[PDB]
Amino acid sequence: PIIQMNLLEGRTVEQKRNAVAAITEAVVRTLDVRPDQVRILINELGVEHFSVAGQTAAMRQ
Amino acid sequence: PIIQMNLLEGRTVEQKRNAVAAITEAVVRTLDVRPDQVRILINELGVEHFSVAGQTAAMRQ
Amino acid sequence: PIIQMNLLEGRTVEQKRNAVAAITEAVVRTLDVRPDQVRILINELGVEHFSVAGQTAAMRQAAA
Amino acid sequence: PIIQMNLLEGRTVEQKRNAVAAITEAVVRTLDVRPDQVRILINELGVEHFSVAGQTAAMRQAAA
Amino acid sequence: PIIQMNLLEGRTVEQKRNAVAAITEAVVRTLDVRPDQVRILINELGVEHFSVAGQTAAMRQAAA
Amino acid sequence: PIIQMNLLEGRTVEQKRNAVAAITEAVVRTLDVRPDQVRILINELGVEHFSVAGQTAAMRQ
Repeated sequence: PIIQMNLLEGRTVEQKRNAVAAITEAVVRTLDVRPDQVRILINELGVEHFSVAGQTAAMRQ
Repeated sequence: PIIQMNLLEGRTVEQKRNAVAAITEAVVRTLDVRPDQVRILINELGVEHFSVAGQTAAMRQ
Repeated sequence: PIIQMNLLEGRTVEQKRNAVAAITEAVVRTLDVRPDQVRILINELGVEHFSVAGQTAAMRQAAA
Repeated sequence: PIIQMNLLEGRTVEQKRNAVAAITEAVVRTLDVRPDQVRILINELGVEHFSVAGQTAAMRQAAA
Repeated sequence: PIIQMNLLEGRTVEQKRNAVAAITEAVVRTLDVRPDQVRILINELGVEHFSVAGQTAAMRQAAA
Repeated sequence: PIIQMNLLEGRTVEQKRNAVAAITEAVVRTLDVRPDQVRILINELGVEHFSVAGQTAAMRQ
C-alpha cells in the first residue's frame, strides 16, 4: 500500500514520526501486509493552500 | 468533493484566495453540494518541478 | 493548472460536464491563464472507498 | 487530514472497512484531530497498473 | 521514487508494460536509484473524466 | 499523459532536468504521443515526509 497523507503545516517531527508508525501498524494489521510493503508520503499544506467552503485555513483561523 | 490544484509558484495570497472561492462556488452550483463538502488542496510547483515536452517551466521561460 | 477532482460515484455526465466548464472558467479568471493551460482529471470514488470519521460513505448511507 | 490509500485490487470490503477505521483512529490519536476532520480515499489498482522495478504486479504473479 | 501516470483509457496492455519498463529505466539512470526503489501506479481516465480548456476528451472526440 | 513523480529531496537541478527529459522520451516512444502531450509534476519529499515500514527516510539514514 502507498498512502499519501495531506495535513496542515505546524506539526513537529515527533508527531509526524508517531503518525507514520501508527498508520503503518494499522495497515499491517488490517490488510496483513509486511511493514516494508507500506509506504507513506506526507504532503504538508500551507494555511493558504487548504480550503473548506471557499475559505483557506488561514482565513478560518 | 476534494479538489487538488497543482499550479506554478508565483501567485499572491489574494489570487489563491480568489481561486479557492471561485472554484468552490462552481462546485457548489454545478454539483449541488454544500460549501463545507468542498475541500481544495493547493500544491504549488517550483519552476524546475513542472515540465511540458521534457522542458521545465524554468527552461521554457 | 492541473486540477484533480475526487467525487463520489453516481453523478450524471451533464453535471460532470458543467463542473468541468465552471471550474475551468473559475481558474482562467482568478489565475489569469488561458483555457488550454487548464486540465481537470475526475476520479470517481465508490461508496466503499470514501470515509469520514472512519465510516465509509456506504456505511453512512446504510445507517440512514 | 486527507489520506489517499492506493491498494492492489481484490481485498474484501471488511478488510477495507477495518483499514479505514484503524487508519482514522491512528491519525486522530497521533495528530490530535477529531474523527470528522479525517477523510480517506481508497484507490484500487489493477495488477496491470502497478509496478516495482519495471514489472507489473500481473507479470510478477505470472512469473511465480 | 513513486510515479503516478494518468492516461486516457483504451491502451493495450503491451503499451502500458513497455511504458512501465521505459519509465523505470529512465528514473534508474537519471536519478541513480535501484529498480526496486521505483514504483509506478497507472490511473486510467475515462474520456468523460479528462478535460482541456473546459471540454472533456469525450466531447472533443465527438466534435471531430 | 500527466506524470507525478514523488522523490526524496537532495537532487540537483541538472538531475531533475535529465529525469524529466528522459521520462518524457520514454512516454513519447512507448505510447506514441507528442512531447507537448506529456506533463511531469515533481513533488519533492522531505526526509521526515517519506516512510517505509513505519520509519522515515531520516530515521533509516
